[PDB]
Amino acid sequence: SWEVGCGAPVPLVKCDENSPYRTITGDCNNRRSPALGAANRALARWLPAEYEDGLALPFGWTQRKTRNGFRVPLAREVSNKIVGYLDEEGVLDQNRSLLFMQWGQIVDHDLDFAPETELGSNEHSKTQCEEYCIQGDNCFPIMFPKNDPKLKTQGKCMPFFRAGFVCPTPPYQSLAREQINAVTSFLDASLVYGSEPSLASRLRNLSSPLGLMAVNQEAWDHGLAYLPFNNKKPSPCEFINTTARVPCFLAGDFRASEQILLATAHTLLLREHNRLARELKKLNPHWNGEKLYQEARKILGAFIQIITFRDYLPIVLGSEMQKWIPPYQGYNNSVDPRISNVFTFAFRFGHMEVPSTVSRLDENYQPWGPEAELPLHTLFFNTWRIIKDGGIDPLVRGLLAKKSKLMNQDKMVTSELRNKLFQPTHKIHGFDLAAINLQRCRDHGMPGYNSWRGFCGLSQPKTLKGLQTVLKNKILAKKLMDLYKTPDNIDIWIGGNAEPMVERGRVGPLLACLLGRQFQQIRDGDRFWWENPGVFTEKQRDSLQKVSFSRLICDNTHITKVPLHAFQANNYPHDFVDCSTVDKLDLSPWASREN
Ligand code: HEM
Ligand SMILES: *[C@@H]1O[C@H](CO)[C@@H](O[C@@H]2O[C@H](CO)[C@@H](O[C@H]3O[C@H](CO)[C@@H](O)[C@H](O)[C@@H]3O)[C@H](O)[C@H]2NC(C)=O)[C@H](O)[C@H]1NC(C)=O
Ligand SMILES: *[C@@H]1O[C@H](CO)[C@@H](O[C@@H]2O[C@H](CO)[C@@H](O[C@H]3O[C@H](CO)[C@@H](O)[C@H](O)[C@@H]3O)[C@H](O)[C@H]2NC(C)=O)[C@H](O)[C@H]1NC(C)=O
Ligand SMILES: *[C@@H]1O[C@H](CO)[C@@H](O[C@@H]2O[C@H](CO)[C@@H](O)[C@H](O)[C@H]2NC(C)=O)[C@H](O)[C@H]1NC(C)=O
Ligand SMILES: *[C@@H]1O[C@H](CO)[C@@H](O[C@@H]2O[C@H](CO)[C@@H](O)[C@H](O)[C@H]2NC(C)=O)[C@H](O)[C@H]1NC(C)=O
Ligand SMILES: [Ca+2]
Ligand SMILES: [Cl-]
Ligand SMILES: [Cl-]
Ligand SMILES: [Cl-]
Ligand SMILES: [Cl-]
Ligand SMILES: [Cl-]
Ligand SMILES: [Cl-]
Ligand SMILES: [Cl-]
Ligand SMILES: [Cl-]
Ligand SMILES: [Cl-]
Ligand SMILES: [Cl-]
Ligand SMILES: [Cl-]
Repeated sequence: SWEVGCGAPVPLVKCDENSPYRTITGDCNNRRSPALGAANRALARWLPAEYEDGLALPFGWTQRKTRNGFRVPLAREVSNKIVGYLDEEGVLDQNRSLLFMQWGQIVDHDLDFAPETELGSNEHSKTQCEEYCIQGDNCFPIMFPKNDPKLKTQGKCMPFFRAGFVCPTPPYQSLAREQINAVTSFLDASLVYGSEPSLASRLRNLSSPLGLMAVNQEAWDHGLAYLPFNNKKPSPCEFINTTARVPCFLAGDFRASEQILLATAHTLLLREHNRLARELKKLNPHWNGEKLYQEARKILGAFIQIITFRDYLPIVLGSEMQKWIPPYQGYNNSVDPRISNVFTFAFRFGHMEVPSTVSRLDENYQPWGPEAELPLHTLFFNTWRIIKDGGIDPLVRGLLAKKSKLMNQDKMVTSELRNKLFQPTHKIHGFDLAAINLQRCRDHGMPGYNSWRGFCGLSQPKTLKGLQTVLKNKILAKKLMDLYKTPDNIDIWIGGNAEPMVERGRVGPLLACLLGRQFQQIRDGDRFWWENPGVFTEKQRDSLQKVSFSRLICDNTHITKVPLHAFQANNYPHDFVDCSTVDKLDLSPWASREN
């Protein structure tokens, strides 16, 4: 019946059980089941996997074997016929700041990460793949359909490598393939501190006994810190401008430099740690480094949970928030905290919220310079624009003043991402994130669209007319049917995002259900949830419900004007107020006394 074990990629050491602090690997959160929610374990399955050979081969791998009677349409073709659009006019969200999109990518990276398989570097299969598009082993190419412009310009495919799985990393067979989640499942700010002890330690400043995080020594942002540079050459960040040779940043998560605005947010969090750390030393001079580090790390973890659950989720889920996430009632040690495989695709809805340009604003929110509005694709793994071109402040003003892209059925994913995505392994700005998502969907063996509608207790359309009704769109339904032949075959990623948004939210009914369950589970199944009695004191808690992203900005940048509600669309200068008007985090409740 049960396959209750395999376990090598699985970090391992004892629990303190009385320690008031989370471990780095997530281990020991649950006392009865210690590895529950830990990093480097398999992603949870809410539904049985669906592979072509029922074991590990993804659908579309063998070109003669169908899925429910039909061939699965090429990922790229679905991308071309349904996901793309040309006109960026009128695509912006009239009531969601650019920060709304950016916070999601943060939360996301704190929750899941399914890295690609290795099988060595000095490899020539990493070459056999992008070079000859030969499917086999972990190379699973995204072929181009006929009439694709990339055929004339890029080759016959886009290389793609399968995601890592448990038990090993190499040639495996037995049980059904299960992907790895290299990060901790709890909302614990592991994207700032790391998910491995090795990496957690390297990020720390273990010279001064101040419990500070290591900062860049080669550059400063007007007296403020930058994350240290990465050790690793060759570096993607310097590849995109060999004259500036500015390496990628080093952080608790390896995706930190994936795009300038994500690197900006990471910098804000690293700065807040140090601020909290030296601010604490000022109240408790006897406390040592470890103590300063852990007590800071704890506040920051609580901070991320509060903004997320109090300001972020209510405006994603909308009126469905209360339906899936009822008021907190206490830690439930029986709740499965782990991130499911499907969540890592459902949370990718944020990809349709990314706009095609990033702006830099000057002190009183005017265009910063002449090349102030930049195309998104010039910013992937671009760190030199931060170091050499103004610091983070100008980028932060743009997060508050500019808007997120609104999901639109006739305009899903901007071309900056759909045709010009830059991958760290490769050299070109010619990848397609939408095609990647779909090929990945299949790589993870995801059940079709209708299996998930059933799971969420929602109708399952079997016909065209039925699909029109659910999507409330005749044209979109048609295209989907033409490519998939049956709703049963629609990949969850596009199926889920193709649904119209629920009242006051930004995701449809299927997504709201998937997102909702997961968040309820990681709150309820987290022994260290900030509201769990005994984790913080009542006074420490009254002091924490006063935090805000605005304040975080005021305390860690030289910006002096900020909106009160950073997540909603704000117009300068009316909606903006002076920093000294916003509530500070009162740390006195963290002071101690001797005898
Ligand atoms: C400029 C903005 C962004 C870029 C360039 C970007 C890029 C990427 C790339 C390259 C992947 C890996 C795909 C794969 O190989 O399977 C990925 C994964 C993902 N992204 Fe994004 N992303 C962006 C924004 C966002 C946002 C705003 C959200 C949510 C609000 C989000 C959620 C996710 C999730 C859930 C994954 C899968 C992670 C895993 O392995 O567990 N992303 N992104
Ligand atoms: C732009 O987006 C905003 C959110 O979608 C929207 O306002 C939000 O509506 C909620 C409705 O519940 C309100 O939130 C709080 O309202 C009162 C305060 O007066 C509280 O006592 C309640 O507990 C509730 O949480 C706010 O009015 C607002 N939400 C937040 C967090 O501020 C705006 O109206 C939207 N603008 C337009 C033009 O649609
Ligand atoms: C690669 O990075 C280069 C620097 O990291 C960058 O060049 C820099 O940006 C512009 C050049 O276009 C110059 O900015 C302005 O500087 C002053 C004005 O304040 C004047 O000298 C000029 O008017 C100039 O426009 C920087 O001086 C320049 N720095 C260097 C060393 O060239 C490149 O644009 C980047 N190249 C690519 C392909 O990304
Ligand atoms: C570790 O922390 C120490 C203490 O702040 C840092 O040293 C200070 O850094 C700058 C010099 O670059 C100046 O403020 C002083 O010279 C130093 N002060 C003291 C008291 O030594 C050090 O830079 C940090 N190291 C890392 C890698 O982040
Ligand atoms: C703790 O959460 C678990 C789910 O992880 C809940 O378990 C339910 O237990 C009831 C009986 O009390 C059964 O009817 C169901 O089989 C369980 N439901 C689910 C969704 O698994 C339980 O309700 C919670 N326990 C407490 C005390 O709140
Ligand atoms: Ca985490
Ligand atoms: Cl799943
Ligand atoms: Cl096509
Ligand atoms: Cl700083
Ligand atoms: Cl450095
Ligand atoms: Cl990424
Ligand atoms: Cl909360
Ligand atoms: Cl370019
Ligand atoms: Cl029907
Ligand atoms: Cl709204
Ligand atoms: Cl300002
Ligand atoms: Cl807000």
